[PDB]
Amino acid sequence: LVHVASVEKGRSYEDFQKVYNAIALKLREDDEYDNYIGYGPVLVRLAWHISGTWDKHDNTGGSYGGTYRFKKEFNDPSNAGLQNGFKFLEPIHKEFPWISSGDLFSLGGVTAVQEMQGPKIPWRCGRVDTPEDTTPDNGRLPDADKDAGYVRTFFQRLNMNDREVVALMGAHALGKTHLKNSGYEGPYGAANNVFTNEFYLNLLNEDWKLEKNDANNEQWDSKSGYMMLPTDYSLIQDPKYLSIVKEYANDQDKFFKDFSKAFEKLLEDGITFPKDAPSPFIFKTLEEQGL
Ligand code: HEM
Ligand SMILES: [Cl-]
Repeated sequence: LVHVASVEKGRSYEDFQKVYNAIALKLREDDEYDNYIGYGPVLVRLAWHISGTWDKHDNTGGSYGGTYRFKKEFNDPSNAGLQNGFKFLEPIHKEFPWISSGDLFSLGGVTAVQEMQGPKIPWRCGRVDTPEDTTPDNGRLPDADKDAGYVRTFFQRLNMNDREVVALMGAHALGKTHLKNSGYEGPYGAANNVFTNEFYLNLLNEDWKLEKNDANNEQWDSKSGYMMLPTDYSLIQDPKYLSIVKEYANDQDKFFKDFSKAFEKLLEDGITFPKDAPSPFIFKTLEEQGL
C-alpha cells in the first residue's frame, strides 16, 4: 500500500492560507460551543482521530483517504462527539470544495492549535480521498482505562517513541470529557482553550484521588476540580514517561517544539511525498495577518 501525496490541482500556499483563515475566523466567531470553550479542542481531537487509525504494519488507515467521511468510521464509538467538528468544517468545505477531506480534517487541527496560541505546526497538502472500501474497521483507537504498557505498546503501532507519546499527550490540557461521549466526566469546568504545558504541571502538582464516575469508570479527580484518565495518570506511574513529563512541566518551549514535530508526524503517517512535492507550509495566524 503506497499513498502518494498529490497536490490539489493548481493550488498553492496562498490557496491553503485561505482555508486556514476561514477556519480561524469561524473559530473566533462560534465561541459559544461547549459552554464557551469553542471548537478548538474538538478539532484537535478530530485531527488526531482520523490519523490514529494508521497501522504501520500494512499502511492501512491514517489521514490520507479522509475515510472519516464514511459511515463505518464516522459511527465509530471511539469517535463519539467528533460529529460536532465535522459539522463545523462542513460549510468550510462547501466554500473550498477543491480541498480533499483528509487535507481539511488535518488542517483544522493545525489551525486549532495555532489559533489557541500553540506552536506553529508545519503542514503538507496532498491527501487524496479514497473509496469507502478503504475505511479501516472500528477498534483501532486507544482505550482510556489502561496503563503505561498499553500506551507504550499502542503508540508503537504509529511509530511513536516515549518522547512523542508524552509530547502528544500534552493536548490533554485542552477541552474536556463528556459523559455521553466516552463515559468520563470533567473537568469541573473551567476547561481551558489556550495551548500551554498545563497538563504536565497539573499532573505533577495536584492531589489526585481515584474515583469511579457515574458511568462506572475510574478516573483521577483533583480537589481543584481537574481530572485525568487512567492512561493520562499512567504517565507519572512510568519512570521513563515521568521524567519527560517533568521536563515539559519545566520548559514550555521544549514542549512546544516536541509537540509540533510529533503532531506533524502523526498527521503525515503513511503518506509518501514525492521529491518534487512543495515543502511544508507554515501558516500565518489571523493575528499575524492583522485579521
Ligand atoms: C491513550 C491516548 C488517548 C486516549 C485514550 C484519549 C482519550 C480521550 C478521551 C476519552 C477524551 C474525551 C472524550 C469526550 O467525552 O468528549 C479525549 C479528549 C480529547 N482528547 Fe484524547 N486521548 C488520548 C490521546 C489524545 C491525543 C494524542 C490527543 C491529540 C494530540 C488528544 C486530544 C484530545 C482532546 C483535545 C480532547 C478534548 C476534546 C473535547 O474537549 O471535546 N487525546 N481524549
Ligand atoms: Cl482523544
